[PDB]
Amino acid sequence: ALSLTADQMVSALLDAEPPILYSEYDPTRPFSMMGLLTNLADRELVHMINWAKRVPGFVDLTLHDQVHLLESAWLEILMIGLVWRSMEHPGKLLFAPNLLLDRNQGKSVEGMVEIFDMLLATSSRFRMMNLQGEEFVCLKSIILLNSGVYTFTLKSLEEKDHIHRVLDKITDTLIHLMAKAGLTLQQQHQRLAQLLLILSHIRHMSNKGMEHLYSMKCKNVVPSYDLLLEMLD
Amino acid sequence: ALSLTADQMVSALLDAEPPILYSEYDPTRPFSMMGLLTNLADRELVHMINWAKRVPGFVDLTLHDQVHLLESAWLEILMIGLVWRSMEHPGKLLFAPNLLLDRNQGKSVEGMVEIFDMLLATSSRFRMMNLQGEEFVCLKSIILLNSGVYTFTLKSLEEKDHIHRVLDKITDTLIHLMAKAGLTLQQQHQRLAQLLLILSHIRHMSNKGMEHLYSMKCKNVVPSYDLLLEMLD
Ligand SMILES: CC(C)CN1CCc2cc(O)ccc2[C@@]1(C)c1ccc(/C=C/C(=O)O)cc1
Ligand SMILES: CC(C)CN1CCc2cc(O)ccc2[C@@]1(C)c1ccc(/C=C/C(=O)O)cc1
Repeated sequence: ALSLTADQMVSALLDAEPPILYSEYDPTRPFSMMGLLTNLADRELVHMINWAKRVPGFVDLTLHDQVHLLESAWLEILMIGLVWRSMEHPGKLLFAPNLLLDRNQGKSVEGMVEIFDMLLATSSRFRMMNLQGEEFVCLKSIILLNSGVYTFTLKSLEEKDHIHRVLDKITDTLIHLMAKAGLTLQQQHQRLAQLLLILSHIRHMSNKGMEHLYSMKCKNVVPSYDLLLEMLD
Repeated sequence: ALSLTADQMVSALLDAEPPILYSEYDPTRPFSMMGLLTNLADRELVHMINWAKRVPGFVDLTLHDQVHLLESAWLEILMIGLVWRSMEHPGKLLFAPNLLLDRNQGKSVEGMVEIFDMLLATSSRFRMMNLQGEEFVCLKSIILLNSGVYTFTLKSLEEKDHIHRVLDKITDTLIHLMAKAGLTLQQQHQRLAQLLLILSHIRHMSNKGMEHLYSMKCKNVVPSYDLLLEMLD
């Protein structure tokens, strides 16, 4: 994991990529948006667990630390996947290939249009930077590893140290991709920063979305510790 | 602003630095924690406005964009200042030189100890990285410029472009500082990433803290648009 080259890191991440899922609704019936979106998110989470298990370094950690990292990152990870899928659909969010929604469609649930707008703006930003696939898979792994690493014993100290070393390797990998594409050393550092700074915004979006979900006050919304632990164990 | 050298950027930021304020309580009287903390934050905000006005590039923007950026960033900026002040006080938060508080003192307000713990962990992280003063002032300017830039006309497009160019200059400046301290090119990129990734955590802390403040349901808590506009105008 720490012994991987940049090219091997990129290949491993590209190979771990989850599939694009479809919404479950009968397309022959007239057109619950939140029901459809929740069911989709539920099914995505299962594939997210399998993906996480394939990110180099992640299964080197304890089970309890894997659960903590996923608990902190899951909504950010769904969000960055959505934004990526939506990049070539200006003004629309591609929740699934059969569920491409605009901001006006978001207005049907109190509080949702604000979150829709933020996600659309992030997609616009990705389009302006011309984000590449190989850069995207790196960023998504950085989110997994970083989002919970500040909120966790000798074992904990070793785990945090390992997470930081894996993150360094992903940083090396990003810069290598940018070097391969022909950017100058200045451009490399500038773009690295531009990418990492978007991750703060993805965090913000996730916090706003978690507030929405918690506000539903429902046991069948937001995956519990125990459900994540059961799927990861 | 865009014509500044790295060294001139660092000098301008170091010169803009606000003062360290004191809590207002009679030290001869027996020991309201939230009252003291709110009064301190109120007075800090005034100095924050003056600081912001001295960050290169910031007064090149429209008044409405300056207000938006401050509205998005103010709590992150107070938080990164607190964490910096607290760096050489393991297990304590130096809200002011006469108000140095531990996690047990946070437990006196429902919900506060969790936020205290996060801030202490960030201080610990800064101590482990050995963050320098010159790096800190850069990060604080990046927060000002970046936090609201994804949530904003031809003028808006020009403003966002300018913000991104100033952010590039701050990135150049960081790397120059790291080059001046003798780090290799690898170490430079690795540390740049490590620093920027902590900014996601500061965002998260701020969202958690904003949720606390809004939950108070009080007109004399959280600065309004109009108050920020009045102070900035
Ligand atoms: C308000 C946000 C939490 C809505 N998010 C936006 C990001 C996103 C990305 C997806 O790829 C699929 C769905 C979503 C939704 C629409 C969403 C996320 C989670 C849930 C509920 C999950 C649960 O209750 O366990 C519902 C909608
Ligand atoms: C719950 C958090 C919002 C508490 N924060 C933590 C960061 C911080 C940094 C300071 O340097 C000074 C105070 C604080 C406090 C304790 C804080 C921040 C804002 C307010 C209220 C501001 C307002 O009501 O306008 C109260 C406490």
